[PDB]
Amino acid sequence: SMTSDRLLIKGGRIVNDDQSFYADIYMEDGLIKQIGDNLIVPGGVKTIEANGKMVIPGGIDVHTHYQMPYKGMTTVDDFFQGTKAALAGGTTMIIDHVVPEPESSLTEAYEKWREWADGKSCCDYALHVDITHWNDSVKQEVQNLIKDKGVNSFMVYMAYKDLYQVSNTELYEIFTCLGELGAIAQVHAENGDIIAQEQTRMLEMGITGPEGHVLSRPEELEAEAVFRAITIASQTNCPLYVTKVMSKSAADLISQARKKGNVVFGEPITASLGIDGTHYWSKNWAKAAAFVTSPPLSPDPTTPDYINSLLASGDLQLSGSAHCTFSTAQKAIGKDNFTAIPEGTNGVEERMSVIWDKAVATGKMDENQFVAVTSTNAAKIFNLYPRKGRISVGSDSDLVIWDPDAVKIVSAKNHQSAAEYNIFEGMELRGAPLVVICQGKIMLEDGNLHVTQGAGRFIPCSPFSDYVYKRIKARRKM
Amino acid sequence: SMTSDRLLIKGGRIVNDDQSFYADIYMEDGLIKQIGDNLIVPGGVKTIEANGKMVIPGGIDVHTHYQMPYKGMTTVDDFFQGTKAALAGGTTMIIDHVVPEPESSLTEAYEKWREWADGKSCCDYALHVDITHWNDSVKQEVQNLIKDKGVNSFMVYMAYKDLYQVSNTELYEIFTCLGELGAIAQVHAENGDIIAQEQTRMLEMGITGPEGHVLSRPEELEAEAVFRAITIASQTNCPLYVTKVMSKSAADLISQARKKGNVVFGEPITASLGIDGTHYWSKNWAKAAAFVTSPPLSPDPTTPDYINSLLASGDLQLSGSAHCTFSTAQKAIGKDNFTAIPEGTNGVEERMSVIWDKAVATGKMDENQFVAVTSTNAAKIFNLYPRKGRISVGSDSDLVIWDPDAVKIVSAKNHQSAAEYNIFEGMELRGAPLVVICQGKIMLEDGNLHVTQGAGRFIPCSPFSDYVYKRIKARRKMA
Amino acid sequence: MTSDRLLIKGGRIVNDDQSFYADIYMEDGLIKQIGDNLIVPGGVKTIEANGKMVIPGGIDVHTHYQMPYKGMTTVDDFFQGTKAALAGGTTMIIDHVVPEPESSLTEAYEKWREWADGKSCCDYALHVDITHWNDSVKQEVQNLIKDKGVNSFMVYMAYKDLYQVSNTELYEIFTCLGELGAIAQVHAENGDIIAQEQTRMLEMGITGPEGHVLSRPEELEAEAVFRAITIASQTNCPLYVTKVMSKSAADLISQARKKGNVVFGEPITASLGIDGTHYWSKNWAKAAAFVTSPPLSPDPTTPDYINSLLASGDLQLSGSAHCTFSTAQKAIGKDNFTAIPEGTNGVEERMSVIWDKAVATGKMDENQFVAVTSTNAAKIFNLYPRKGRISVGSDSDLVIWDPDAVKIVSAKNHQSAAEYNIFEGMELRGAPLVVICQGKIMLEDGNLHVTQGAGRFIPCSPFSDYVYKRIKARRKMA
Amino acid sequence: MTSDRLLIKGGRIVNDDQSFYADIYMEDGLIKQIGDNLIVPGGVKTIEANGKMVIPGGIDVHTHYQMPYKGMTTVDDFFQGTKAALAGGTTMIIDHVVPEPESSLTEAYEKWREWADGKSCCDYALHVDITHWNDSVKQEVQNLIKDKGVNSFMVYMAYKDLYQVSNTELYEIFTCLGELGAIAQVHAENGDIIAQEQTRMLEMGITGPEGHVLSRPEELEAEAVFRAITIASQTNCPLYVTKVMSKSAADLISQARKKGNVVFGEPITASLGIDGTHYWSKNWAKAAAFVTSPPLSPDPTTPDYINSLLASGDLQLSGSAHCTFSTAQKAIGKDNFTAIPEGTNGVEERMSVIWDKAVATGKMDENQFVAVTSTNAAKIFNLYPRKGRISVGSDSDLVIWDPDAVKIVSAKNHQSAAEYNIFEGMELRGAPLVVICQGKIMLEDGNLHVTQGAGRFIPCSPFSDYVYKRIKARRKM
Ligand SMILES: [Cl-]
Ligand SMILES: [Cl-]
Ligand SMILES: [Cl-]
Ligand SMILES: [Cl-]
Ligand SMILES: [Mg+2]
Ligand SMILES: [Mg+2]
Ligand SMILES: [Mg+2]
Ligand SMILES: [Mg+2]
Ligand SMILES: [Mg+2]
Repeated sequence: SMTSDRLLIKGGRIVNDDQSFYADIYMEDGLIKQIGDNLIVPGGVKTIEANGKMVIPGGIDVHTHYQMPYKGMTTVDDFFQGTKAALAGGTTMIIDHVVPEPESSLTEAYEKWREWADGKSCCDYALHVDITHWNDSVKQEVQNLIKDKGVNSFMVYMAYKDLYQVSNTELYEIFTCLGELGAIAQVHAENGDIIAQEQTRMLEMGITGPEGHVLSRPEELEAEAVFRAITIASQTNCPLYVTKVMSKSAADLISQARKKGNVVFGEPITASLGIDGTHYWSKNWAKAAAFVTSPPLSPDPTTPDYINSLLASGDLQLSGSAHCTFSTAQKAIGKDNFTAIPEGTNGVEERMSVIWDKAVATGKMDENQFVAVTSTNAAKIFNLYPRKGRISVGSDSDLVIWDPDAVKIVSAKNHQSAAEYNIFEGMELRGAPLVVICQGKIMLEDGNLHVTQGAGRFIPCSPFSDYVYKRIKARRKM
Repeated sequence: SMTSDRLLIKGGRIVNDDQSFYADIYMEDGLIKQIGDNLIVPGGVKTIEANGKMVIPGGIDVHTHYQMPYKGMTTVDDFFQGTKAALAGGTTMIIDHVVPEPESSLTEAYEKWREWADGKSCCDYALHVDITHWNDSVKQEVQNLIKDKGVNSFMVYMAYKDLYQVSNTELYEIFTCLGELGAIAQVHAENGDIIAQEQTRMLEMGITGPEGHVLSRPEELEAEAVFRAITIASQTNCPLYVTKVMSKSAADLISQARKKGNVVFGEPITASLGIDGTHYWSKNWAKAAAFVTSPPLSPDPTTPDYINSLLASGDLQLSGSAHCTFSTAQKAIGKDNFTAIPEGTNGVEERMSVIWDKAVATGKMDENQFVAVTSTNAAKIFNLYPRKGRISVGSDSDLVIWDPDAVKIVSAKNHQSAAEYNIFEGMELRGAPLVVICQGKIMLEDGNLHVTQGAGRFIPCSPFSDYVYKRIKARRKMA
Repeated sequence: MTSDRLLIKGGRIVNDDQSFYADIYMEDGLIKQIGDNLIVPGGVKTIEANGKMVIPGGIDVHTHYQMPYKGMTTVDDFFQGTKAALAGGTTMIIDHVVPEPESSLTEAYEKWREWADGKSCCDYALHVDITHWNDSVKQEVQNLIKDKGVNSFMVYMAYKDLYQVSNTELYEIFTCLGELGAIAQVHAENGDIIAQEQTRMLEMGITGPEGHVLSRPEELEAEAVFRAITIASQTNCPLYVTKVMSKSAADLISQARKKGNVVFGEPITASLGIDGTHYWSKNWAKAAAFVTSPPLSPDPTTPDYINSLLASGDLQLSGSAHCTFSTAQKAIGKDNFTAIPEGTNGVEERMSVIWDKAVATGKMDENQFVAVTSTNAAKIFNLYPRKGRISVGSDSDLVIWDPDAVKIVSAKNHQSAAEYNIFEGMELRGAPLVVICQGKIMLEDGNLHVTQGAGRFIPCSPFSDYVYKRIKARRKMA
Repeated sequence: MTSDRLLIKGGRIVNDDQSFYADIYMEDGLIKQIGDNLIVPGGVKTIEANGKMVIPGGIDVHTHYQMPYKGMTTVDDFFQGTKAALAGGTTMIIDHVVPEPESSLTEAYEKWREWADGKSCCDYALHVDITHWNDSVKQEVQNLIKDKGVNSFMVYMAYKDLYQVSNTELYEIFTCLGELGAIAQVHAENGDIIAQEQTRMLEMGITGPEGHVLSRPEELEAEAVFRAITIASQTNCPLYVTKVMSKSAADLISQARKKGNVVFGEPITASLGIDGTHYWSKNWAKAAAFVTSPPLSPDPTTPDYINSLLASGDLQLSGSAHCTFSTAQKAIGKDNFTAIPEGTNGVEERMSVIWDKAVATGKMDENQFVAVTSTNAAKIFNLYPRKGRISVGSDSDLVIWDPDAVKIVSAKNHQSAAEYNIFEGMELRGAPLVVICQGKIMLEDGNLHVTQGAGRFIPCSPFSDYVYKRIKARRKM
């Protein structure tokens, strides 16, 4: 790593995913150098007294959309403001989605994302590459991005008919390929064919408000796509990763598949963990539009509690935010037609507090599983353990002094995001970060961010991570 | 109905789906005329003494393929020999599938099926019409078949890519249309896109035998299609009917949907009720080929017991056979490539004994639920109750004197089918018919069939049967 | 016995198997002809149904009229309670004989017969509660079945040190009832754990009615149900779960039936109509009026789900457990929820509640409605087709039902002596217009026409086919 | 002359969280360094691992060495039985203290300590069975937790009129154990209904071993499991289901865990390795050798399924319940299955069975194998990371494991004194090559090198985080 001053944290309760213990932590030049008691260190090292508070690995948000092109527009939180929002909330790494235009080069899109992120990201980051269309030369590009460019994760779309949607035949070809090359097959799993029809029906009945968005994507259509993707991934002996798990029925399909032995992961996001979809019916149009995202927040109010429960039980493994913010003015292009409302909400800053408040303080999971679902499982899946997601000697110095007793109200007044709205507005959350260390530097202290634009490094992610692929390889050899 | 002599059955245990009781039955001119004791009857009426044996409504096999065209060939049991096989096994009505070629007229195919069946069927029958392609004029034909030709059931294919398979958009349009017109939407539910790929893979590894057939259609691909069809049918408020339920996973999806309130039916067949798919690996090639059907018999040997269990519990509702037989010589065209083995097995003659043996004698269901899953549920679904599927005054005189203590070994030597092979060969089955009455005539007595070719009548089936559609209509009336 | 001739014309006859238009001619308690242009004597009283539905009269399989309780008696006796039944479209009731422990079952039965024969407005039958067990009770159970028209007996898993029976006793009882051809009913909650949870709730100063529901969480219904299912399966005895209140309990029955177990579930008007949120009402007397065991679930998703399973056949029939107490009797428990007497209303509202919640919402059709209000009860209890069916030879108990009528339920207007109605203010679609019982018009134009004691006891034979054919075939097997 | 230093080179270290290549240096019972080109003293004994796996030693959480039974004793004592453990790659065992009803728990514990301290070849710990319940037992439970290194106590739902406790007692016991930070274990079968079914089976003339399985159908395991789960949930007490034998029982645990309940399941070698069809063997002695409670399921789909749920984490850890009896002791029950003493072998075969049934079949990887053979047991029983992990500072118990070895299991070749092996003739992929325990080489080249009594008792503190942090948070709402 890059240089950073020496730094010693004393009296912390170190909390990894496997255990908790009291020890001091000595850091230098981006790395954790020693862990233990009465450490022999040079004189005059900057020393932080943790005072029994928790020290956890920094959060890894595996799903972001910073400065994402969308129909001429760009999301309002770019790689600089968006990672300030990440760090403010205890997240020290992000993994964004490269989105090439159909009939455009995957690799050129990747180079373009790299230039944006290398110049702006405050913290370390990596990339998924979205497979928005499929043909032989895309397949060649996929191969090269894995071999040469530090990519191990690719997402296909089952939604967005005539834009990104791929057929069952293409899903089989793609999964077959990604499995052979040791990559993670990600999906955006909703049935675009049926959604397309339901949109038309909803518009025809005169339902043009944001409620038309959630009503034309009932969870049954997420569940169907998830099952179909699970089925095809199983036949092609390819590991599957369901992005943005929003409904109970979808999560149950992942739970059921994992019990059978299928290699399948589920990624709930801050939105589905934090809140429900009743606000699509808000008399305040701009508020309702701010919740518009796909798949949508479920209107079933039992949903968020249930998603936290399955994240706690390991039926879901890791969290993201799918942070994809648009301005009030950009949202308003869809005022008389919900299909023109740009899709996306906030959630990068709030992810870790939401999970602590909903799943730890309610007793569903303990602090160690909290570390697993905020960083360590992401690190293992994406072949970043234990460099990330673990406080141990040799690992990167990304870590957070966490206060389980802190209590904050979430507001757009106070968030790092450029967005005028926050879908978690007015929610009181237990659990918050006090101090954030990233690359061995103090980037959050006493409410203040200390960041340098572009300091973030791209972290290449190798294929065939053991946690995912050893089972796959044993199944092949049979 | 047409003329038949008067006929009296005395001392029977009448077994309907709702109750059992002792009464005599008087029949005349195709109809049941009286039911009760010490019936006042004319002199010289032919009288059959039932001697405490069961009298049940005749079986309705809701899935047959008599003399079906298949790639230049024809199945070997035509409408005449095939309904002799039906009657020999206690089935008095069949419902066959009209299969029009893609891009061809549904109505012309229907007329062709009517001519074949009207001239040959020994017993009453009706028709499903397969929607093998979709466009505006097919939709117009569907409309007319329902209005003018006594059709209320249509099947779509999720399998057979580039032959019959329809897209999700087409599934939605079809289910929307069939639901509006009051028809039953049937599905052949397997994922044809993935099967196509898996066939290619299996051939490339050199697996050309019949095991390649089952290995390229694993139950996962039935289940997926079933779930997708269930999902679309729910969104379009259309009742769904899953034909040939073969696996545990598929039947669980139907079970799960019904519990949520979805109007969904499942049709296991004699094959999935009677036996498993281990025989695809038989060293006798011709035997293995004889089991080749789609979806295939599951290799999981726990499957038949479980399918009977869910038919007993009402998670599955009715039985068919999908009787679709080919000769040894016809099967053999697929000797070097499992994909060219013609698809289909026997099962019309054995359906009722198989269910009795596997579900009634093992205690899973009682005799009354046996009547429901062999006739009465079929009658209610297809809008034929109580003319069929019930012994009561005014109903048709199709009925069977059934012996719950009889025990028969199934063999190709003894079956009515023209096929050289029987997939239930050597199986001992408890429960068998003794006497069969159809149109008020004795068509099976003391082991002998008494049939007239072409005596069968086409039974028109009206749309909007209450059992299926009252719930649908009530749902149409809400937000 | 005698009733005037009576003809109903222009009705839509609705049985559980089909619906059709025909006229109905009745005489001397029996249906005599069904069809069109019926040849009948001159001057027969004629009712024009005008296309409205004619259904078999309701069979409420669970009542507690004038039930002894701690010196007191429920306020609806066999006369007032069956007026309430008939007002709501129910023409038959089946009440529970409750002998004191250590007391004769048969003497209690004779006492119940005298009360009911002298007061019941309509036909009725009896369950006998097995409140203790020993060899002479077993002899009595045998006599009641052979000689006294009883085929249904209930054991208690709740009420420790009062009625609760041990696992050993359950096995003996289920073995015996199964050999003699009877229905084994259960009040299935774990009384041992409830006893402890009561103590705990009192010790946290929770004396209000919320303590009642909070000390009987559904987990304790579910446990008992599973244990009763298990023992009944080992002893090859059919099981009948009374008062199914929770989702978890109904799922255990659903699951058992799918495995082929002979098991029935009896939801009641309360669990079908409403939830348990009202145990937290600041109006103490209102909250106390919901106190019954097992309790109404506080999970508001419960009533919709119970209707769903009744629609799907996972539950088969409905009762009310009508067991009413006065405001003054309820108030005994004002400082201790354990002294609040247990029971609510529901006999009058059962059929409207099910129509409104399950038929008008599209979950079941009218024919399944007849099944769950009369025909399945008749088959289980060996009363088909004398009851639960409009056909020649059956008893003339029937109702002209208006699927379009709309009524608000109030204590002002109910037949019950109780000051409170748990369904107060609820608007219900579906209501009876005319009620015929024993061939006599007992409800017409909002007015009841009853004769005290006109009801007959209906003996119920053992071994009903619907229940026992499967059991017998299993007995015969190796 | 005074020390055991030991270096293992060229191993593939396999922990439950990750795998990597490094050398391992050990001294005086501890792992001292892990890495490459380690600076080490001259003349240190060096073992070349040659790319083979190095895993933490197995922890068998369920044994019954030299257990009393009706005046008799199981034939594998603490010495021979831990030789069998080590031979199969297990370096720690946790046995059950069984006090007689109406007898002191603490006196039974002292007796178990004397037996085991004098004989065990390897480290060990103890569960204490609560075979009866009253105020002074409760006092003893408290003292064993505070002063005697016990954190795990088992109750019985079976054995009516011998050990069985009532629902009220279950509630009291779970309430107490939860407050004191202990693991509540259960032997979960309905003893009331089993007692009846035994009598019925004898009265039909079914006296052979088939009567044993037929009188304990899995329905009765499942019922007891659900009841125990239910009571433990109400009392906010963590529950541990010993000897998970059936699919239905394991589903109940799976279902509870998904709801958030703190519940663990312990399949054993028997339910992981084989089924119950052999209760019908015409060879009586063979059938009797399978007699254990709960019994092996006759449903042959069972062992595959148990492995599947152990792979998915629906079950967490493995034991053997090693409880062996001689042919002669088994034969007491020749005319009555109820007199057949209950127990089978399994300590030696546990790790190879799991590797063969779950790793070689692709259900789980090698790292989850480590979790279900040692690391999850260590975390549950408050022994992580001293046990169940190859890391600096942890105990030097570890195994060089050969994923490619293939062995046939036979009684000819096992360490056990028993004449019968329920896994007789089974071919198993996966075997240990070398076993290190307390830093000493106790297995090399097919030979055991053990010293009787070298084992140490390992005190197990209450409130292990993995189990109790969720419980405490719930207490606090
Ligand atoms: Cl879309
Ligand atoms: Cl196909
Ligand atoms: Cl109680
Ligand atoms: Cl026992
Ligand atoms: Mg940079
Ligand atoms: Mg004809
Ligand atoms: Mg009277
Ligand atoms: Mg009640
Ligand atoms: Mg020692």
